[PDB]
Amino acid sequence: NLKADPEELFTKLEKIGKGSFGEVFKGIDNRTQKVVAIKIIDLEEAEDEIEDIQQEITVLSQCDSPYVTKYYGSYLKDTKLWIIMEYLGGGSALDLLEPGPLDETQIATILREILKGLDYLHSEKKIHRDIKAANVLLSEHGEVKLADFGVAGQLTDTQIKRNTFVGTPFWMAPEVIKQSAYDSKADIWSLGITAIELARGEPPHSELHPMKVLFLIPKNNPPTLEGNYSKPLKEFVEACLNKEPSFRPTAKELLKHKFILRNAKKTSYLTELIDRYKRWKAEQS
Ligand SMILES: CCS(=O)(=O)Nc1ccc2c(c1)[C@H](/C(=N/c1ccc(CN3CCCCC3)cc1)c1ccccc1)C(=O)N2
Repeated sequence: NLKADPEELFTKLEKIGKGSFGEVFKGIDNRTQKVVAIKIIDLEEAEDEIEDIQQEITVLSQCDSPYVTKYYGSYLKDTKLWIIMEYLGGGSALDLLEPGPLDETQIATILREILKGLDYLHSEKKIHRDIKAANVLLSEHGEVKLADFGVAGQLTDTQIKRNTFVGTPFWMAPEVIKQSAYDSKADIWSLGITAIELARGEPPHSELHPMKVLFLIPKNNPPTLEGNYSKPLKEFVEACLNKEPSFRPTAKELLKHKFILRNAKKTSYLTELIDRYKRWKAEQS
């Protein structure tokens, strides 16, 4: 269902970031005057990644959730592909970490929304496979959505597990690194690492070369959250970071976790985090 002549319907504005496969631009929907995001891919240089580009479009087109970046369509224009998506003016959760530590209400609120996205994807038999703070995007008013579906996996009636080596090493589950038959529980491990990332600012082993962590993650005991954090947050992380995937809770189960129930609050409060970043960035030299 590829479409054509995107500039009849959309206006391309300035670059707002680097994405997977290409650059992302702000844009305007000329029908509504709402702002959109436009990922532009040069298909002439897209030798090999073409399969992942195709997967991103396919997965996006099949999702309809408030917790997954909305998809407006894909348009061909010369050698370039325009992937038109929901605009999220708060940028990534990773960027919002830069000014300093989050508090546990912020951590819980963000994790809750990520969990609602994972619950949706997993119920659709989709596995994100690159869960990390960089792929968690916020609206300017604090709504949270999962993004970047280029390496997402799809389970079917004839394929009940995946085994592809994909993801970002520090966040990868041990069974993904070993390329065992795995499923949505791999996302739950990555969620645990992301919880540490949100709490401490960086995932475990962040100082090391990624090739080193590829042997450390299966070799070592799972990471734990160290430092002055509430018992339920430490236990949330521990529950996610089990070497045995079948012992990890589902996203649905984690939405009932004491840490989430006690600490998550209205998403609109996350606007404070966006304002904190704007202030920080404006002062930055
Ligand atoms: C996983 C990131 S991706 O592969 O570029 N895909 C993607 C999909 C949908 C999107 C986006 C990316 C954006 C997207 N939006 C965005 C990025 C950066 C800003 C600017 N910041 C915003 C926060 C206050 C200070 C300035 C505003 C919006 C984006 C682009 C590139 C990297 C991370 C986030 C968006 O609004 N919608």
